[PDB]
Amino acid sequence: SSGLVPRGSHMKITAARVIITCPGRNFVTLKIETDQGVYGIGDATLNGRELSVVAYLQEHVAPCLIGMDPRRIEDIWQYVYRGAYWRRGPVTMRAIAAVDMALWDIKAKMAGMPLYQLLGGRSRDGIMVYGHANGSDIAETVEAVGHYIDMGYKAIRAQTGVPGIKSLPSVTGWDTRKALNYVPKLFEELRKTYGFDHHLLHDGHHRYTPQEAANLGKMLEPYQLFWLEDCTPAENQEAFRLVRQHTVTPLAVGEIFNTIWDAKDLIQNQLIDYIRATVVGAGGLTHLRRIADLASLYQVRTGCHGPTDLSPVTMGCALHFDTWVPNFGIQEYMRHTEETDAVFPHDYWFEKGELFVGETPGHGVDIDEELAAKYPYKPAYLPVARLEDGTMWNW
Amino acid sequence: HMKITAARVIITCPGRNFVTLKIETDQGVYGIGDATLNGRELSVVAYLQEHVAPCLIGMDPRRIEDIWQYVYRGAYWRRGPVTMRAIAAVDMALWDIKAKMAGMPLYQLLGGRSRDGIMVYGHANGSDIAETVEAVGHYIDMGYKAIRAQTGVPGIKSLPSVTGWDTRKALNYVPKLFEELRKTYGFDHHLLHDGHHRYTPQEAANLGKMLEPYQLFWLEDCTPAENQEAFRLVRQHTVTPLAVGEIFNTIWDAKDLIQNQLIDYIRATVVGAGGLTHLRRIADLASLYQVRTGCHGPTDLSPVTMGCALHFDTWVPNFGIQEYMRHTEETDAVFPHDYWFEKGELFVGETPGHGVDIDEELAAKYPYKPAYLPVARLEDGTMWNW
Ligand SMILES: O=C(O)[C@@H](O)[C@@H](O)[C@H](O)[C@H](O)CO
Ligand SMILES: O=C(O)[C@@H](O)[C@@H](O)[C@H](O)[C@H](O)CO
Ligand SMILES: [Mg+2]
Ligand SMILES: [Mg+2]
Ligand SMILES: [Mg+2]
Repeated sequence: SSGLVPRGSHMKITAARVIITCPGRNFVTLKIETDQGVYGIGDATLNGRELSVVAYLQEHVAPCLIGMDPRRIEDIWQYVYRGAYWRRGPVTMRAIAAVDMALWDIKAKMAGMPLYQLLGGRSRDGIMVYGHANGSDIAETVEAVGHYIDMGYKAIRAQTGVPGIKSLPSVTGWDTRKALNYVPKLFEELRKTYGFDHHLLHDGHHRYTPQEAANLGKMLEPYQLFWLEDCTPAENQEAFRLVRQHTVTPLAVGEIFNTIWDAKDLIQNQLIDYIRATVVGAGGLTHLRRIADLASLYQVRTGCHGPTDLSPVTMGCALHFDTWVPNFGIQEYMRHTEETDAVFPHDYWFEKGELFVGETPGHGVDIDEELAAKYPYKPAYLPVARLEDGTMWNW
Repeated sequence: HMKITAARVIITCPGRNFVTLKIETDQGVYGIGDATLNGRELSVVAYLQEHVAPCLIGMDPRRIEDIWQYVYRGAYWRRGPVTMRAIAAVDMALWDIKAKMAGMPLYQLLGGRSRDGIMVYGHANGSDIAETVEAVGHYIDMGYKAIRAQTGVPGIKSLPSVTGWDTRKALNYVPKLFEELRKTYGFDHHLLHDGHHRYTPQEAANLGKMLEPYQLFWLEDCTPAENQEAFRLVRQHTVTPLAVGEIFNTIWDAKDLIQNQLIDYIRATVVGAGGLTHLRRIADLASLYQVRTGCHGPTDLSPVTMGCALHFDTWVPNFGIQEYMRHTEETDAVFPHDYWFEKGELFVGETPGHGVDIDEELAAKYPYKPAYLPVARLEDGTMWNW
């Protein structure tokens, strides 16, 4: 135990500080300190819009937290969620997520337990991950998939450039017919080359209409994909209906979701197989648990998004979540830079296509503030996409 | 072509906080847009100043739609209070430039005028029924056609203030307010009530039925609506008209409430829901089901929003009502505008643009001052919906 407060005594948040660092890329971290001595940290990173969350926390949320009882995780979650008045949203839920992660960090430290024990204990040993096999064309993407296979990955996401298709935001091009003609040939070549033992994933990256996604999903059926992800924009939760009606290719969505309200109909109408919402994107452990539980009712599984723009603090929480959650499906894993790992020392590790969470009380991650200050913030944007005629599209 | 040369964020507190975006061009003409998000103001300041504004530099400001789609889709993480306030500010400023370049007041570009004056409602508040009745009388005396009546409830009570709430106490008391209002003033005046997210769907249904004899103009925000099915039970059980949406920020928050015919008035605003570009889409969807606009309009939407809202209200075919809370004199001076109030109606002027501007020199004399919205808890301490 990090130290329990005496029975009948109070505990207060004394500080809620935002720390910004760029050890390879931008990360925002909230550190909640207490009068007991124990502290907790949470990820607040919102890629390409980082400083909006910094201000949300520093100027608005943090001053409200001071003096509050950090043990009251649920109450504080409801306070910042309901109390915002303007509810939901990428910036809002990142701030909430940062607070929630930091508070669960504190509770696990005080309990003298790794976080997964507080959530209900372990349901599995290792956490299956997928890696990112990218190529400019099919031949190259095929070779990249082989590399991940050699490395012992059980699951691989395969993405290829399409011939004829191409810090401020980089502008990229897109054409759907070109992709529809080419993408199924990638998966054909992959199965010809490697057979059917490995899980193969594809990210449609919001590019298709529902009918087009249905078309693509059908064309991919002979290749038995693990999932086709983010096939069509999903602000309208009815957008997956035609896709689900027409294909048995499994469907995943939700890396950009921030509350259960973004996913409730996709889940209850059985339009998806994997929910991709994350601890940082969707309001911390407190809220992600709700999302996972609703999904479980329909046998929908978790497939947490996990690019490098979710810091190791997020990964730590994600792995504790993954270790416990009964309807675990898979965990995305893109490796952070060495500098990032140094700034955020953590008790999780990778081995032969699986991540494993450690037994350190808390979520097992910390932040080296002295080292973090050596890497100053540097603006960086996500790309945008335009159609061939110049139409603004979904990158 | 024509280019954006700057997109600057201006912050001022002439009575309360306002955030404004000013888009300047290499053709001299500029436009302004409201970015104010009450109680979280500085988050939008950063969203704009640190992220969106640098992307705008060099873009063609004539391309309103393209820029909207750029900031909307390009964000990658879509929708949200902060996100859409930033988008709205850009959109208002670009429509301002377009109308200035056209030599026309903004309502002309939207489709021209559909009406003369804009019916408003004001806020008659009281600590109890007697006081609230007196206040409605005052608004009636001032020539208001429509009045929102809110009473404190006996037994129910900068950092956020913590207020109390008890549903049973309110269900027992609120209908009596409207009984007394109709007994005292008759049925000529439109009477409105804001449930302010306090009730479950069944409780809202119960309240709605109890309010039926009093013929309300609307019962607003009766139950939290993140779940768009939340209004189903209410609509099934009462003919009291329903309004919702001041806190919505995209059409995705309202599409089912509209298409399933669960509401009569959509309350989304120019600043809340992504500018003229997006609010037009919301109003048009609403029109298919005879749902009307009821734009939210408290003091925390700046005169820039009010200018845009009034241009919108002057054109939009399915207009219902416009909320109006008066800004301070200081605010009117900081934001020179061509709209005015007379005998229960607002009127937009004919100045090219949305008709609002900002005096930056004067704005600098009122520094930002942190202020929070209240929170509500139940009698047992449960965090609730203020
Ligand atoms: O599934 C994925 O990994 C991608 O969709 C993400 O890498 C996404 O593009 C980034 O997280 C955006 O910050
Ligand atoms: O309908 C209304 O006027 C109220 O709901 C608003 O005054 C609301 O409380 C504020 O706009 C919050 O900023
Ligand atoms: Mg993805
Ligand atoms: Mg209201
Ligand atoms: Mg009936």
